[PDB]
Amino acid sequence: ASLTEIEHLVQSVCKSYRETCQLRLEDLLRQRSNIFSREEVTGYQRKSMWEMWERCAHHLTEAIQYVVEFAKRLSGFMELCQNDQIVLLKAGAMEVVLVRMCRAYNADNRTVFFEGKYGGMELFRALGCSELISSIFDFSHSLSALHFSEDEIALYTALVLINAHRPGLQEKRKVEQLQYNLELAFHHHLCKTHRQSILAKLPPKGKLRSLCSQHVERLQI
Ligand SMILES: COc1nc2ccc([C@](O)(c3ccnc(C(F)(F)F)c3)c3cnc(C)n3C)cc2c(Cl)c1CN1CCC(C(F)(F)F)CC1
Repeated sequence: ASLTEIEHLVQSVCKSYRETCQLRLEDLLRQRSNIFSREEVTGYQRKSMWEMWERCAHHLTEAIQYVVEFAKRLSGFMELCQNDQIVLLKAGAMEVVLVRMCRAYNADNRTVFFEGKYGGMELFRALGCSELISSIFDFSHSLSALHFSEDEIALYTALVLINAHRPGLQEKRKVEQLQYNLELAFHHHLCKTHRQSILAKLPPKGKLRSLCSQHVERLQI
């Protein structure tokens, strides 16, 4: 694994994310002024849990679609066997989406972009998952404090997908080979941008899975 190869890997990863990030970001930052009025927030709270769960379920499904496209555009990922690709996506797709969401989170007023405007966590009262949604707002808040950059998100969510310790793989050493090169590109790029400091400030990652596995009680696919 040469150096210019690692620099290519970085650019190759940052372009894949730019093409599959779902929302441009400058759109997100621009609309931070577009906030839900107390009346609009009530319209969301009066919805039933089934109405809200369906809306959200449709957002995740669409989000996960962009993550698969992101994975599908990663060099090396397509070279894996089909079993590994499904194993990795089936385990990491959701975690990547949780990390991607921090971009829609505005730490100024503790609101997230949701269907055209920004709202606080009281917007999802109908789901009945007060604690779960609180935890997500904390996570997104932690990542926003770092001023996570587009390329940092692209390299990091790549390291969330390409995890050689996922159970079910059968060409493990290939995922390890790929996982290390994405760590090299991540570290290398952080050096070029004087951003080695965000490493210690990153949430572990067992918590990233903890929000899913520990707090998820899936009843719809
Ligand atoms: C705070 O809670 C949420 N906040 C969201 C923020 C943005 C988007 C959104 O889909 C989105 C916006 C920007 N970027 C992303 C991406 F990058 F993440 F893909 C997604 C979106 C919104 N409005 C539009 C037009 N869009 C596209 C969906 C969101 C959802 Cl569903 C939820 C509720 N969830 C959370 C996790 C779930 C769990 F089970 F895991 F707990 C269950 C319940």
